[PDB]
Amino acid sequence: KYVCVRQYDLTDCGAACLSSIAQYYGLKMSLAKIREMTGTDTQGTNAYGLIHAAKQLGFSAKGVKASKEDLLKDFRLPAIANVIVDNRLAHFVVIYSIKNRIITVADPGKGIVRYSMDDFCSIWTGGLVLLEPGEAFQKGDYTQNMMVKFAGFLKPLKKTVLCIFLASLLYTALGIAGSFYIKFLFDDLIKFEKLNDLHIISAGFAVIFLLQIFLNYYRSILVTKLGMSIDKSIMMEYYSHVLKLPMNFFNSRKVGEIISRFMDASKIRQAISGATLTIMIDTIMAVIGGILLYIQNSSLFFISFIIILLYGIIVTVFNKPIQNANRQIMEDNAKLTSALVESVKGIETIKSFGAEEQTEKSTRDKIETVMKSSFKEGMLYINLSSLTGIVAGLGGIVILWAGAYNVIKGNMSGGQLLAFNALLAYFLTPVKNLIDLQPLIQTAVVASNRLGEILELATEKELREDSDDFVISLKGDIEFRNVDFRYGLRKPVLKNINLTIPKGKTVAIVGESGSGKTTLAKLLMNFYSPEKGDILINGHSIKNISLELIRKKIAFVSQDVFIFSGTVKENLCLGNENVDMDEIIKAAKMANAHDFIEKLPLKYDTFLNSEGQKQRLAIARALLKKPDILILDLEDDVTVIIIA
Amino acid sequence: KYVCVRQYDLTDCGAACLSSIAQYYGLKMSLAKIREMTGTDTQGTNAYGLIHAAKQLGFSAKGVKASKEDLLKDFRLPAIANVIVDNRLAHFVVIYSIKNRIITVADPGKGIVRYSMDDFCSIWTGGLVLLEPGEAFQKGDYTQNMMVKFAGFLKPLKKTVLCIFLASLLYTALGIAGSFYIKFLFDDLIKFEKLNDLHIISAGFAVIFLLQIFLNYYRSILVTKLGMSIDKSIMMEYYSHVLKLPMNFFNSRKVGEIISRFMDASKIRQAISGATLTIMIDTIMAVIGGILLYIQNSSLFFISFIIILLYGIIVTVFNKPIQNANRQIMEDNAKLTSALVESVKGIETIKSFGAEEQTEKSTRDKIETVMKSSFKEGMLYINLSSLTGIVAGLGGIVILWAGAYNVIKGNMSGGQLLAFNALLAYFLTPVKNLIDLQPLIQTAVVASNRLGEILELATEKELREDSDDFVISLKGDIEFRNVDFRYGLRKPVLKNINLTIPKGKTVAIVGESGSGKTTLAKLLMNFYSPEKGDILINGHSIKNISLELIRKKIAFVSQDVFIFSGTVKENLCLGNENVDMDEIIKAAKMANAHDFIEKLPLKYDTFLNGQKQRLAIARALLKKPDILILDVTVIII
Repeated sequence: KYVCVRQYDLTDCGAACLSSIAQYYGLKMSLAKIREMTGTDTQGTNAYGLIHAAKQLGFSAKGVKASKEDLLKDFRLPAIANVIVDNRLAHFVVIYSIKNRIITVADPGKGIVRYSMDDFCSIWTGGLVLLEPGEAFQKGDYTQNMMVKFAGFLKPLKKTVLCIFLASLLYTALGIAGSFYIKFLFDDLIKFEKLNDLHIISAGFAVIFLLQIFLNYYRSILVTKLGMSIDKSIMMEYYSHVLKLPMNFFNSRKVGEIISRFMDASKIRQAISGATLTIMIDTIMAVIGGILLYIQNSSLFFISFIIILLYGIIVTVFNKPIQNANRQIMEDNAKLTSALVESVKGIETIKSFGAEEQTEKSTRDKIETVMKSSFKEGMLYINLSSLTGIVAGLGGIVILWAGAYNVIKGNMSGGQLLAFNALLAYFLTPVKNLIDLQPLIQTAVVASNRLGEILELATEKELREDSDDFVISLKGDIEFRNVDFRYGLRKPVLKNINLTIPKGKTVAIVGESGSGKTTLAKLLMNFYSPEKGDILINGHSIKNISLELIRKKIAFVSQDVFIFSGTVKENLCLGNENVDMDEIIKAAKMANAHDFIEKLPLKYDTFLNSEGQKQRLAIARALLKKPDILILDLEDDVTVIIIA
Repeated sequence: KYVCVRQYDLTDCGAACLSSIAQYYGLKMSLAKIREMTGTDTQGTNAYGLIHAAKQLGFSAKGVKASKEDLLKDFRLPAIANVIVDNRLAHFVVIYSIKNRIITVADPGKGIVRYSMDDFCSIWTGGLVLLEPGEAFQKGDYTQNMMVKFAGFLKPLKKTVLCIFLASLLYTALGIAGSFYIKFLFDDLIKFEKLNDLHIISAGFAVIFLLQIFLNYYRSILVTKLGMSIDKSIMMEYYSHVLKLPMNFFNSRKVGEIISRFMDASKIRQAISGATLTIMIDTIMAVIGGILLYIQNSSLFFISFIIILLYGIIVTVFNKPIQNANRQIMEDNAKLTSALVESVKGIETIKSFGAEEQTEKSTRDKIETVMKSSFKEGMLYINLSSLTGIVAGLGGIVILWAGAYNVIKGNMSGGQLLAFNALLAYFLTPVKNLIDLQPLIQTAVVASNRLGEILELATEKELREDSDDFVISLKGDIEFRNVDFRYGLRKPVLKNINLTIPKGKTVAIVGESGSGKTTLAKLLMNFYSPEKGDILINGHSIKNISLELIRKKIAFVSQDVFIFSGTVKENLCLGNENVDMDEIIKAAKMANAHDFIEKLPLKYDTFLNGQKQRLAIARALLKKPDILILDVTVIII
């Protein structure tokens, strides 16, 4: 079926290709699991990670080189090709069918595309990964329907939904009733010259409109409140789960990558509320409108049905090219913004080298590309609007023509045609909304999957299957035995360490221009678990001790100091909740910080927020922790591991 | 009259307040021209900068009182007060009148707002600046209309505008002609059972509609092309000017303070195209439609005029609170995004200290604040929509009622009433579009002013004395004569520097200063000029030497390396793309970079998302420099 899995982020390209191949063989899995399983870092994945992850799925993976001649031969059909686009990135494609003249490749960023053989070999660098379902392969479906999971938020908000439904029904009924004002005017009042009845009936048809307006007001208020509640629920759940995820999740992804899902929550809410309400209301309203239209005249109703069918056909045809054009515009805008940012940041180098003429030329070229993509999307929109306007206006003229023909023949009256034209709104608009619901549903399904893949992950506490046991004291001799570490699937950083740290006697490890020693301290904070070996405090293993106690009794003063926008009092008391003024005073006095307090605008520095007043706050906080183990990047302090 | 000049960016509160005071006494000036004299930088300005700028502007002002709640005393009516509300990076408000425990201030970020004597005292820190015009104060209007400046981009495009105007006129005429189909249908064809003429007339009106659709297609294509052309022209002009500005413009600004100007250019394009075309077309179309409606029936035309007047009144009333709600929502969203960024970046610290619950609670509080602001704006929109819908629907019902009354009385016919209902679109909608043009014009006037403030700034070459076109050798002794410097209305980083670098010698400078030796390099590169000193090479002042030669012959290797996208061959050729590969490889082997180069696909990777230092040094040697500064005379920091 030539499965092509989209890539949610700019990095999970090899993971998307592996997921596509797995789904091609009857194994569907969440993209998050494969992403954390291929060793996807900020830079991206590689052939080794994909091969290892395929081995974890029972696939038989190999890493081979190939050329045009090797393509001319016969090998496994759905392989992975390391195609380089934009001359960088870890971009991958899935080669499905050889078809010597034209190579058909599934790209996670564009879809199923077809390249010329020469063009393909120009863009393909020879890196081929051959996947084949091995003996251990097992078909299955290991993903959850996230649309149902997010629609479960509507269960507590049932009374609001019911009230919205009832208000919509009343609004529709009042509008349908009031659409007959023109018929009553032209068939009874004007024809027979009734003046008192004209005033009485017209006044009664204005109260209906006022009730309709009030119902719309109430329903709009309810819908706004429902949407805000759903947005808050989704955002808070996502953030609460994210805050508990392991450090691998944070090290493997950027900040915007984690943050854009807050915006995707808005799309999920848009689906769950708008699509559901629109379907529920508009189905009934369109059915009633169509019944009434057929009541007035069968031929005019059939013409209206043809009009709405043509509109739906045109919209469905134009749906996907618009999405492709919008994606291309977004990519071009991102490229232009990135170029502008790098140009502004390095303005000094441009000035020194006199490269202002070529910089503006490159910016002009990128702006020209952006304008070309914008014109393509604008022309698509113009064509769609022209076609739909032709259909709508010509159908209206044809409806008036056929209604006049029927009135002349005597099958209708002067007011029945105008009543039909009035009810045309309540028939055509619901079906138009039902047809237009497609892009919203598709985009929000994508966003719901994007949030649910993360929401399926396991937090730090869940991974620690072993309990706390009975370790409450963290005072002892630290022992690293046969400890090996790996940052995902990269080269090992720490190999066969046998290290002993006494109880109190301050030590300081000495490295060789390497940051790996720093992550040694990260192995004491349980941020990562060693691949092999053990870490023990006295005679008790680190994995044996509770996570909360380990992070509470160990203080790490990282060289990357984190200061958030808050008062100095709040910045110092982070996660304590049990402190007195004297303790903070003593801690600041110890770490040369109480002196700087008096030198400021002097609102006890509780306003907000050189690299000497940021770190010193970190050591002050570390002493506030009262840690059993202190690490810097009383005798019973279990040494002070200083990173030197 | 209280002038409440608004706030273009985050760090120009004091500049905006000083501009407001200057405009109060009758001195209008560019905000960017004022933002420069105040010493504004990335962290904002202080009271001393405001006092200095006011002294330069002609005032006789004293400030920094560090006083207390002495507002009872009769001081000068307009003043500047430091405000620490809503945190932010510094904030000043302009006090205009102090009346009976009510304090009237204008806030550049919000507007003219009154709080109290008590609430203002809780935010006022006692730092007041007393602003008084002096003997040398002169009135003027030294700014200029930037909307006229950006309208000149329409001068090269006049065949397109005329074609758009003609197509719009033809489209409007065809639509007005086709609005009478229902009148011909009901008054003549249906009544007299003219079966044969009905088909012909309906076919003719279908042809008219098809011609209208074709004209709309052509006009839309032309409008899109015109808008793209204007937008690209404005963007390129702004970027070309920005690339020539001195370094004082880039140190005092942020990276994200220019992309905002690019979107400002987009908004200026939106105005210059849409507002002009809408006025030109819709004025004529509305006049014609109103004349036709009056021809059909005078009373119904008066009713339609009342409807449009009520709609205009309602939207004009609701225009401003919507803007305030949007501004508040933007501020709350910015706060929430900043909190999320800070929490995600410092996740290790949060995990170490067990502050996940407090972080979650704070994020929930900020989300609730954002939701409250969103609900306020949504309720404003709902009220406006309800009022507008009431007006529109009741106007339609009243028009039908009065038309039926007139038909019964014999003043018109049913077909005439239906034709009036058809022409109501071509009358009302142009006026609705003309009325709805106010927010667009306001937003784009703000954007045009914001971009033109930068466009008015003088370039690096403008602030230079005539270059002595005889010194082509920057090889002589480098002499610093009483060089003094400061990074803009701040503490002086260098005081009384008197050194002399010997010709052809590798010298080293150490002063225990993090930004002293780098600053020496900056002045040697003519990025900044010494305030009370001189720099000489070969007995020639640095000001008399051409800037092009100065940048061409002096190479600087900085701690941060600008490696943007273009491979390794084009990146090392950032200045000049010329010269053949033998020189490039010679200089690459010269410094540090030939071994870890061939391990890549022939130096080619056009994204460039230890080695950086090697690339920077190699690029420096490709320049064939006369004075090399590392962070032939060699200077080592």
